[PDB]
Amino acid sequence: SMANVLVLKSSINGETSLTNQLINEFLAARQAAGHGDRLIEHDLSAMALPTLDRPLFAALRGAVDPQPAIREAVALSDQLIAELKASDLLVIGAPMYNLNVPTDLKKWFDLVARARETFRYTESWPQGLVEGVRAVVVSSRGGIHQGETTDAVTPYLRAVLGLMGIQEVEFIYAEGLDNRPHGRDAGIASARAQIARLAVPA
Amino acid sequence: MANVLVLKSSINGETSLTNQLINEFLAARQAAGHGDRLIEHDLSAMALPTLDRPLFAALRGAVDPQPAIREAVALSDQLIAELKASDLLVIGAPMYNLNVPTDLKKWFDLVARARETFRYTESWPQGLVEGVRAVVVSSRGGIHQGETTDAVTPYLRAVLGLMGIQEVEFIYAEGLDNRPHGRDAGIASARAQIARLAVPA
Ligand SMILES: Cc1cc2nc3c(=O)[nH]c(=O)nc-3n(C[C@H](O)[C@H](O)[C@H](O)COP(=O)(O)O)c2cc1C
Ligand SMILES: Cc1cc2nc3c(=O)[nH]c(=O)nc-3n(C[C@H](O)[C@H](O)[C@H](O)COP(=O)(O)O)c2cc1C
Ligand SMILES: COc1cc(S(=O)(=O)O)c(C)cc1/N=N/c1c(O)ccc2cc(S(=O)(=O)O)ccc12
Ligand SMILES: COc1cc(S(=O)(=O)O)c(C)cc1/N=N/c1c(O)ccc2cc(S(=O)(=O)O)ccc12
Repeated sequence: SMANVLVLKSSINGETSLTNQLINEFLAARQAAGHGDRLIEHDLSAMALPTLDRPLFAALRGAVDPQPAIREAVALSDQLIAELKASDLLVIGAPMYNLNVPTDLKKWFDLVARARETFRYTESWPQGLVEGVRAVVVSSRGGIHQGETTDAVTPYLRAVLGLMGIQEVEFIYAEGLDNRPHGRDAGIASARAQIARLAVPA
Repeated sequence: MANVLVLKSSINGETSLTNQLINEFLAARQAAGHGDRLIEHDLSAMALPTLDRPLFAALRGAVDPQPAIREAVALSDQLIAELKASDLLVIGAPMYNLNVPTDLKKWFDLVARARETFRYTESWPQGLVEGVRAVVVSSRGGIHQGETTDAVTPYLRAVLGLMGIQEVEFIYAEGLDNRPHGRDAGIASARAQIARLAVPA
């Protein structure tokens, strides 16, 4: 009855990382609420994920490319698509970096959002092929953006996950960390309160 | 006259529609009497490094004697000096999985820089790039104008505004993968946006 949780960490701050700190605190809170978790942990920061270019996009679509480096990336694309389809809970660390997600997290979506694999084109809108997967997004920010137009990370993550079928996303925000005194403490405290709510639905 | 910095980011190569419409936009400007000097960048081919811990530290001004790091520090210097000396920034940014192409985001990750293009002050960090507008070329396989699924638009407005580029125009080619003539109506629409936006010099 153990949950299958795929953990994607994309911060570059190493040990100092807050989205990764809040991911761990969120994981323990799930255990502290009676959940046995099976974790596949991917530090996207240190995996050197490949970038999507014209040759790689064709092998991901079908074309024969007997390049050792391109054959290896399609293998990585398949394993990542396999892990995501096999899990119950996708937990994404998405700190705001220059008003976008971190590049390595974007590279993951580039290798995981694939036609015939995670979605398929319908006469109307693409249909997702990932079934029964929840998404919880940790996202610490410098200033505060949730609600306003300058927040691009939030509507981005919703659209790209929904394209693949994950129409269940829940955000743990930690905005306002640039204000040295209260700002950091309040945003973290708000996230830790959001954590305690989200660590219950199992 | 106008100093233009054209940024191409599509991966389709010579079949790229954004690159075609970037050209169609620049020719229509010369038709309206605008003689541009161009710095041209196909970010697909320059293999821009990814933002990581040591590079960000070096880009922030820290002493980082690492060789490969120092080169990307120079790549940020040169990429910013072009932008600061420009009059018109033209961006090709088609929707790639509801974000922008990765090779574009890496340029922003190198051009959005503290004590260079933006400065933190009490309240919101203020911009440091003066005299620059922006025209974004963005084609999409589906209809995303005005919807929540469009993050390219609010991201580009936000990240260009962060460094001071406030006037940003958008040229859209929506629903290019429709059964009847979605590719046609989308391009013809963007061409109607070509003719309007090419005038203001
Ligand atoms: C490279 C970099 C870029 C950032 N860009 C933004 C930004 O555009 N807007 C913002 O509000 N905060 C920005 N921040 C602040 C982060 O959101 C904040 O540091 C957050 O805690 C990072 O979480 P992490 O340590 O898990 O990466 C940026 C931080 C870094 C390191
Ligand atoms: C890798 C890739 C991802 C794409 N993702 C989207 C998408 O998420 N939504 C959409 O409407 N169209 C998407 N498209 C279709 C493009 O928007 C369309 O093909 C556009 O005209 C590409 O222009 P370009 O040749 O300059 O790259 C995608 C195309 C590619 C190649
Ligand atoms: C582009 O960068 C930023 C953009 C904006 S905004 O667009 O106006 O919203 C804001 C409000 C802040 C930003 N600075 N971000 C950091 C950074 O660049 C480096 C180290 C940091 C260390 C910490 S901290 O954890 O040690 O406290 C916190 C933040 C940063
Ligand atoms: C996540 O990917 C997508 C999401 C959506 S969405 O859910 O509705 O937002 C849509 C509508 C299309 C998408 N991908 N489409 C292409 C693609 O994957 C590869 C090559 C293409 C070449 C051309 S073309 O210009 O040469 O005809 C056109 C489209 C593609």
